[PDB]
Amino acid sequence: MSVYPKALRDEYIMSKTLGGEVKLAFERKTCKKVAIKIISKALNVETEIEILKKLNHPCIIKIKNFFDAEDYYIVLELMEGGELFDKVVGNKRLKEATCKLYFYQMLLAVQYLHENGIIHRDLKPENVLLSSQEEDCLIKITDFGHSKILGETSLMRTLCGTPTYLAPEVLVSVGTAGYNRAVDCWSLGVILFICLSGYPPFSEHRTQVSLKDQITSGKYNFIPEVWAEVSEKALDLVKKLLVVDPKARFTTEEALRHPWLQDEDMKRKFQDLLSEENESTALPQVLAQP
Amino acid sequence: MSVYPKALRDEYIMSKTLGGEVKLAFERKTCKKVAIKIISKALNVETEIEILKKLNHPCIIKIKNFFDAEDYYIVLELMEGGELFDKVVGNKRLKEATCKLYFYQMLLAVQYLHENGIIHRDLKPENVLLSSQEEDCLIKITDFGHSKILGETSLMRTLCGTPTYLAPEVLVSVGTAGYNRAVDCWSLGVILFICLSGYPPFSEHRTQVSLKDQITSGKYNFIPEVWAEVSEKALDLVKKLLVVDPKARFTTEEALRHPWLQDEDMKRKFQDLLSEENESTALPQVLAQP
Ligand SMILES: CC(=O)N1CCC(C(=O)Nc2ccc(C)cn2)CC1
Ligand SMILES: CC(=O)N1CCC(C(=O)Nc2ccc(C)cn2)CC1
Ligand SMILES: [Cl-]
Ligand SMILES: [Cl-]
Repeated sequence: MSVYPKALRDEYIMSKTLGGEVKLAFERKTCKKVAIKIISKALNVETEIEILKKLNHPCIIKIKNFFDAEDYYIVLELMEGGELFDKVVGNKRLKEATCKLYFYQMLLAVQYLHENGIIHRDLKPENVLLSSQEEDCLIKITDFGHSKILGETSLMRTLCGTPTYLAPEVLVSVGTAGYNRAVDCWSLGVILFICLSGYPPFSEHRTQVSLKDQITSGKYNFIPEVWAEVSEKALDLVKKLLVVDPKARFTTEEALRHPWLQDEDMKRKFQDLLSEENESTALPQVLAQP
Repeated sequence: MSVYPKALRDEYIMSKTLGGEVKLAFERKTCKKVAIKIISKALNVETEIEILKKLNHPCIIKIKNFFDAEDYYIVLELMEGGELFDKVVGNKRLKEATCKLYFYQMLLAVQYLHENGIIHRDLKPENVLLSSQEEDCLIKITDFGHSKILGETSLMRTLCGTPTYLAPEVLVSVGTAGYNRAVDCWSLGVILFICLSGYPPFSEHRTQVSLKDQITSGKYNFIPEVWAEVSEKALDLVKKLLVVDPKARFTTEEALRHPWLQDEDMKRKFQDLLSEENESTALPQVLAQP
């Protein structure tokens, strides 16, 4: 077989494989469970860690440690409920209220990413982790391997000069520049569609039109019998995220302002899950005195 | 004022400014002239040097040395005829035969770049250097600061998976992927237009239509009185490079196969300029013996 590097074994007791490969481990210092992501041997790994260290949001996975050996070892927090994929696999569908609670968190997470100049680019049910086995739980976005950092573009520098020698396709690209983040909103629309209905909107199963053609036209597979169980507001949101034009597509802010997300009961349940997890971390408070 | 770093002064005697800032210097070891490009203080500089060290073509400038101090110092070969810009500034126009000789070299240089996965992205008369004050001379492409290296794209990796969650604009982008190099061919068409005519094809002078609009429509300013002096073959080539669609636009290979470049006299003059410059470098030959 092979062995774990000495530096890792020093701080962690390695255990069972959880699914790159992810292993269960125990931090020796605390006796607490962690998840260790093993990445076989680089440029994406450098960016991934850098992104993970900068982010601080309750709906985004946190990096605990990192080891650079024969393979890369990213120590992450352990999520007991596993992937959202396992709750939707086959034709399993979540209760609409459960969809809302998880979707709201996904929007807050993606909104936080976009506010911080990060595009995930790989949002899918297998990259959404649940904090517990209970259906009302906190969710965390993970797997920042395909992610991209937004900064000052070469296009922005190109536009500071005279376009005497500049090609027309560069000038045509100015119309869409800065809409890259809209790929996350499309992905969010696909996750929401799956969660609400139990089936994917674009599939090669029981159809002639190519997957490519179903996507570029945005003609999702609508099954009325399945969707009758779902509210009009929920479907209206899916429809606004599954828009072909990335400039007309709903952003995370527009999705958060949508009537389907104006649910104080869902919001209170989320605030209740937050404070319950924070209860262990919470240091005493400097309180005002009259 | 300021001073040059000790490591540079050790090998070079710094002299007059030639124009970032470029200074004339003398290599102490050989007593030969060099040009030293001073870049004030990074990511483009790293890529520029890396590109320059890899390239070996007679129509591309060579890096001789590099110093990483308070500012970056790139030691390059000295070109005695200066920039092609100075031969075309105002309404100065080169003889058609001189255009051909210089253009042919620019095509060989750009073809070599494209074959080696490099896109220049900043081709213009000020980035073309002449080897001598004589009109029949060797030309060198310079200023690789805006250049881009072509490798395995994120798109190529994205297409290896199922597009269930993939946004339509990513799939739409597949049509044009890999045509980035065509920006150099557009720039070459603009340089050729200027060289042949003495005036730019797109200008804000004496017109109402915006520079952007003249470029995206590809409606260049054609002055028949100026172009009557020029051959139909030369204009036909300009027309094939100044094509709006980057997929229909002439590539360097198509431009090299164009009837205007099928001139053995021009080719012989280029081969004659090559061997004359190589004469000093030429080590003795291992010759066959019957
Ligand atoms: C069956 C079980 O005991 N599970 C379900 C799966 C779960 C799991 O892989 N979490 C996980 C995976 C990756 C990351 C980064 C975090 N957390 C552990 C508990
Ligand atoms: C007037 C004169 O003596 N010139 C014309 C200008 C010329 C010149 O700047 N070359 C140059 C500039 C940059 C680089 C990289 C190489 N080479 C030196 C000779
Ligand atoms: Cl081991
Ligand atoms: Cl000095």
